[PDB]
Amino acid sequence: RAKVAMSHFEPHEYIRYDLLEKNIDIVRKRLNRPLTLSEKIVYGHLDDPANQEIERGKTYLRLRPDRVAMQDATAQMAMLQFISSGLPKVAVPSTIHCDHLIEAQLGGEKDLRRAKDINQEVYNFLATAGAKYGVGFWRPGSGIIHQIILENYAYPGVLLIGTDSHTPNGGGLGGICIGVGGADAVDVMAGIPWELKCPKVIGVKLTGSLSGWTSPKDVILKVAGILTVKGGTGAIVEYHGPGVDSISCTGMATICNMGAEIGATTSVFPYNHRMKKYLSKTGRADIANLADEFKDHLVPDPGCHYDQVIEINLSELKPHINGPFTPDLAHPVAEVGSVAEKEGWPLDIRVGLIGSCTNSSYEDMGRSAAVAKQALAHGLKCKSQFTITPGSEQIRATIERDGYAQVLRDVGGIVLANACGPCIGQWDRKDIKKGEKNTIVTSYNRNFTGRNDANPETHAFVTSPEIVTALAIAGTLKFNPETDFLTGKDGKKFKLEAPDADELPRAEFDPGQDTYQHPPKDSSGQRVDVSPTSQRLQLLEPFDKWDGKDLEDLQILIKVKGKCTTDHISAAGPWLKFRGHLDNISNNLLIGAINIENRKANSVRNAVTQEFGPVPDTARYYKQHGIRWVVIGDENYGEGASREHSALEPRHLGGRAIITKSFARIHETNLKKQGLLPLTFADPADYNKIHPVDKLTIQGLKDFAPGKPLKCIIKHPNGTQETILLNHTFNETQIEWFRAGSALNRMKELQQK
Ligand code: SF4
Repeated sequence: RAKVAMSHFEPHEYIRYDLLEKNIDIVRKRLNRPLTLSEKIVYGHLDDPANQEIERGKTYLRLRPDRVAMQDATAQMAMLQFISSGLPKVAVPSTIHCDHLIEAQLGGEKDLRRAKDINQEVYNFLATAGAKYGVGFWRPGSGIIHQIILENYAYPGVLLIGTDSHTPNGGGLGGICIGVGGADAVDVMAGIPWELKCPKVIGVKLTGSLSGWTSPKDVILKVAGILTVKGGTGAIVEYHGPGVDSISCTGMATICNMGAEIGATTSVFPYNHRMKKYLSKTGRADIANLADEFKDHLVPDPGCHYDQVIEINLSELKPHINGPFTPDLAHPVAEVGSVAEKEGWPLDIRVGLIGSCTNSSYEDMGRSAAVAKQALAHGLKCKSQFTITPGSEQIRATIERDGYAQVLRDVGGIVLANACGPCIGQWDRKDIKKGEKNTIVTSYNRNFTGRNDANPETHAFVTSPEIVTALAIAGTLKFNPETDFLTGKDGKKFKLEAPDADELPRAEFDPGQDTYQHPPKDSSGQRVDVSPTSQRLQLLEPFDKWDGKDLEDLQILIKVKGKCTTDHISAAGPWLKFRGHLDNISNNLLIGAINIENRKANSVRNAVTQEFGPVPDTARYYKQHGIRWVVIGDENYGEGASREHSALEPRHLGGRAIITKSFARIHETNLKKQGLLPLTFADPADYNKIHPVDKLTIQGLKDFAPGKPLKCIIKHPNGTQETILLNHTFNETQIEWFRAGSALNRMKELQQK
């Protein structure tokens, strides 16, 4: 048909809208009903469209994704697992992005230089693994992974998977972009089918047009407060309505991005003119042109059934600000100054932070700049500390050139390197002592306890870049930009005008410096050296196969109460240093969870010694002595980041099973991949029958089966037994992973030995 290539860097890899079409057609013949946009792209990508059983919320689809993307903090373990497979070359276009390890301290060029020195060992291992398996590499300084994908790799109709939970960002350009763990991405780099449980679809209908201070971030801050952190679990969010055309392509990216915060498999928009415009301005005008010929399969079918519909009138929507320690606690900016005051949240703002993959684009930077020049016109500068992260080299080079970066500098801001930085806690914050209670306002997405500075008493509120700017100028949460009056230098009271700004540069985008490094697809005659005495990298040893027996007299390591995020299970910040060393990173296991016995973080009873101590050391002690253990958690366990370390670490320290009232998706998949047993209570009130002193026997593992529950004998210390039933979402493919000890031990048996 046409030969239009997937990117400027793979000129030989072509977009298959013909294959999409062929399979959407086979599927709609079988179903005879309207398909939504997400069903078309997803079902369009099935390995077997004539035979696949499709039932939303029930069947597991075996899919063929178009590309794989990884960032430096999760690419390490994903590549160390690819090296154990023993396969020579990745089978689909794959990329590594070096965005997570650049700590913020001094600002821009300085922080990058110091990071290239400190992280040389790791960046070197990724560059060599890259050259060898044929994975493209974006060097430190290039930008935050999702801004680089939308600028170079995302198009209408792509199915892209990535080792980072905010990969949905790509829905701003009409693809199905989905967050996964390192072992899922190894399957796809290895060329085997990827499985996804078939999603429900929540249609959200946008009406009106946004006006003034309201921006794209307010739509997803309000959707989050309406649907809550677990309302999107098992669903794709599918936007539609007349209001869509009012939103920029990067603002659509913004909204798809933070759908991660309601547990959604991903979010997506239909191909329209704002997207076409952006493809053309990022040199992919031929992809805009080919999407016009395929437009019917890149929009939803007339009258498709959504499993839930929600409607938002953009024109009625006001400025929002969410948190303190969950992103679905939504307030209007006009009332946050009084709830905080009622609730005891601190009112003076210490630091205001714009950036992250949710809000770091050319439009975000210019809208922020426009509040800042008004303050400058009255001789005012930031009363809070103000830091600014650009999303990529191209945005850094271009806002510099269009004058924005200098306006933001003149009000008192520091421009950091194009990296995550403060958002995964790679910040060297020294204005507060730890445990000092304070307020930081960000334009980020998560605001879980201790995540930006490892201080639990930091109250972080997430919002939009123009509201962060306005409030940093004011220095207080009691300030509504829309109503209130600042006082200039001159003695005159003035009020801020709502910001106006271009969505893309009028001129072309200045590209900045070279940051991409292509694989030699020639040479690749590299050796990947991992020093055997290294502290940051260590090769893997397989896990144990299942011994054919049931799990008797298991010890409860911890029974967790409340919210247990993957930032509570495996902390980030200073622990990023060890993302390539399983034994050294296993020392943060569960140190942030609250134990129900004492309401304390990292303080659990050792069953043997009866002394209370750290969770890592207690699990190593149990392991050392042959005690197999279990974790009992509450609802929506594993909320957050997709880091597979949160499942690798309990397996490394002797953990056998995890039993919760519900799981967040990616974490449940990550636990089955590593040989553990994620199990749910068939009755959630059974959580109250189990006490940390009891021993549990999981029985009937020998005739393990999809749909059939397993029985748990809660042995109470007094001799009382009790049976409860525990359900599991395993299909027979997954049961082969557990029997073998892990998906990777299974993939290695199938290589005929
Ligand atoms: S949420 Fe923060 S840490 Fe995660 S990719 Fe976005 S910017 Fe980096």
